[PDB]
Amino acid sequence: SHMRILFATVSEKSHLFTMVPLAWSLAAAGHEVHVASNPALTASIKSTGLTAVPVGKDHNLHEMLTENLENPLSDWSTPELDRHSWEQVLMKFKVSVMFAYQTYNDCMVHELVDYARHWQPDLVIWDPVTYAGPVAARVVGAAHARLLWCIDIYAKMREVFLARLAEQPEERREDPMADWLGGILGRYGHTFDEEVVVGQWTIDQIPTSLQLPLSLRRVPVRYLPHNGPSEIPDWLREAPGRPRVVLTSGVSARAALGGTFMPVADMINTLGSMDIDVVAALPPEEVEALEKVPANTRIVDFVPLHALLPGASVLIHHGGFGSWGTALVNGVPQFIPTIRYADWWNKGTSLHEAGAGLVVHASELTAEVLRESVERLVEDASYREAAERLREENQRTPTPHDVVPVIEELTAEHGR
Amino acid sequence: SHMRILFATVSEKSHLFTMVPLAWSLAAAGHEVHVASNPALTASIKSTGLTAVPVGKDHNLHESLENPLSDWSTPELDRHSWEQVLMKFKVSVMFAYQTYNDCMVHELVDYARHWQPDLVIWDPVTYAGPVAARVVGAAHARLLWCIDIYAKMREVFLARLAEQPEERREDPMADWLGGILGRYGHTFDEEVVVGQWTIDQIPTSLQLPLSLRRVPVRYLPHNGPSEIPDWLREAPGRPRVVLTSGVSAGTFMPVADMINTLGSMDIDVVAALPPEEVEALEKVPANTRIVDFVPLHALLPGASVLIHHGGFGSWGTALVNGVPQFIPTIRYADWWNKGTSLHEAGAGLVVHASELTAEVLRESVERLVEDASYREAAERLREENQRTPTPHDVVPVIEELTAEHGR
Repeated sequence: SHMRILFATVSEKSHLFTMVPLAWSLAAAGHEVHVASNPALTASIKSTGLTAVPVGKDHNLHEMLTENLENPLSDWSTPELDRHSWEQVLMKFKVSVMFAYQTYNDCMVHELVDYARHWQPDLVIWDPVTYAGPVAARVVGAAHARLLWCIDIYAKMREVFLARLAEQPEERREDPMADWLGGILGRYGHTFDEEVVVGQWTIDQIPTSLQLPLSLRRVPVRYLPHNGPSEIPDWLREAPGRPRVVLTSGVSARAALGGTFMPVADMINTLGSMDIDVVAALPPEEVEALEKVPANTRIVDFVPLHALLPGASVLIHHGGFGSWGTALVNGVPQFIPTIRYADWWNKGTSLHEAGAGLVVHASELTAEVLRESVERLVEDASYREAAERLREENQRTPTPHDVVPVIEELTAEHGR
Repeated sequence: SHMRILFATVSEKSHLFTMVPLAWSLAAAGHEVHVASNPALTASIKSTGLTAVPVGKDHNLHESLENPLSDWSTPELDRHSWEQVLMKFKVSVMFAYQTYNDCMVHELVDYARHWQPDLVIWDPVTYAGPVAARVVGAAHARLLWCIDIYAKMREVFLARLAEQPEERREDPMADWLGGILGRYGHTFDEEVVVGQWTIDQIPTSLQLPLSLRRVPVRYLPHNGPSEIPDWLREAPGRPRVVLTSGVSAGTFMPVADMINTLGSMDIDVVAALPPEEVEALEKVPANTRIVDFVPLHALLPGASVLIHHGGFGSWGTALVNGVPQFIPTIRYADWWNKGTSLHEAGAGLVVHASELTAEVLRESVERLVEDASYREAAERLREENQRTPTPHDVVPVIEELTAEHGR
């Protein structure tokens, strides 16, 4: 019967939007669903229809990032024993905890624990780098599960870490994740456990065929596009004269694209010279950039990506899940010029190896590569066919609706 | 299989919010759900997480409320001659339904032709909805926020129509909607008035019995964009009394007089009030907190009384929280029925707005706080709601009915 369910996410709109269909599935089954994050994300939560719970204070991650992306210690794209000594994987955990996880989470973890103590959720569903979530859950005995937008490099890197940890003598064992999260749990009289790192189970929006196999309790769920507040405009109605090519700087990540590789304006100009229709979703920032707007190019601040991608031929993006997933469910071939940050590279590579799209490193992106890649995805039918196979795989996955009872049972099993 | 589902509502946020949980239930099952209304409501739709489709132009309804011809509170044969019920349909079509719908009906038909929804779910006075559905052969159903005075008055109307000689037959609803349908080459049918089926958020025990295909569904509060504030955490020292003007709100007792009465009582008061009635007050009593926004669903747990005009958001949210209601209201829409249904059940109190005095306000609140029979009856209705299938549970029913009745 009736549950209180707390969603927890770091203050990224892009992360939040991946959680909205599952949150609404649970609300639609009669459960109370509250979404907690830093105050900066309150307005975004409120536009999802879901109840927002602002917790703690805003953090400095964006200043830290812009003032300094892809270096070997931030590269979790190849989480394999073969490529990690103990000290390499330990160092990755040390730096990811210090720079990313603590910045994202420490600003709100105590306030989240407080809210959980007051509200007493039966279940906490957490974005996979929102480790404040399982801490708060554990303190109040709630069941808790990750909800994945990601190729699961996090749990896979953890597996590598634990294999190497087991090879060390007792005195040389160190775990930055256990120190950090165990420290916080200790202050509330609770123990650390490995389930705070990977959840009691994992609800996974990545199609099984493209996901890394792991020793987890895994609940596959269908990705349903939610790209933030949307309306269908009048101009959308007229189905497309020639191949439609869509380009997003993303939903975040706009303002951390290095600057140091091929500019937005150069990409627009390349696409401007092609026999296609271009729709470019660009932020006021990079909109000021451009001298001309090509004849074949329409520019938008907001577009409902899910409404735009039906019938489109190509989506060009940095590997964010909103874009990746929405193109996937529409069977649209993807071109992903990106970096080894988060799982973006894996998002590109997974499609590339399946023959459903193309990945290239952002640093290697030229007008010639852009043009040739788009041409190939338009002309070579093998791309659409492979994309269509992935579309069908998504379509066979149980919906949020279908997994509601599974989540209910798992909560009963693992919670208070 | 995967459906395109078009929600249609008149441009009232209060109506829209009643539809949001069912819309999201269907979206969560993998269906595409678009919500169409006049452009003024696009911002509200977008804050629900649902995809908005602006259609047509904004209307002049805003630019006399309780009078006998607008009173559908007692839709009974016994109280309606043919000419009385005919006149009610003539005036409701001319003044309310056409104003709400004619500004967007053609644009909605156009959108339906383009998008080809399998199913249209319509707010019960959004007759543009079933017109658009019928034109494209879609299944369609009403989603009710209301004690169903609309379908009940229609039943009275049809009983009296059948008593008339052929020459004296007249149907303002058929003329209006049949006229529009005719221009697109389609027939009028009675199902455009009551839907192919009715999805009903009113607990069965409080709803008027009708000859309809009826799918009960649990009301889940959605009161628009909400956040939980810090001050809510401190559970209540004494009876909490909540007062909403609603989304409306003046020749009867003013808001300022109500606040002053409640200000003198041994209670905590939370008053959700709009800009100009906030300026209205000289003092704010010590026991009174004033808010522009409060998430009613978060506010009403542990509250003792909700005072409101009979809007469904308030009514339903108090109902699911087991909170006794005091409804000083008028015979507009189903507001009076919302009050009287609770009154007869012993779960709250209704009074006509014109009879509201400081003495009646004080005494009614005291009774709902002190007499435990009110909380107990409210709690029974809470439990009745809780036994109703959720939007989640009725998704398959809606799928099957769409297959049965649609293309």
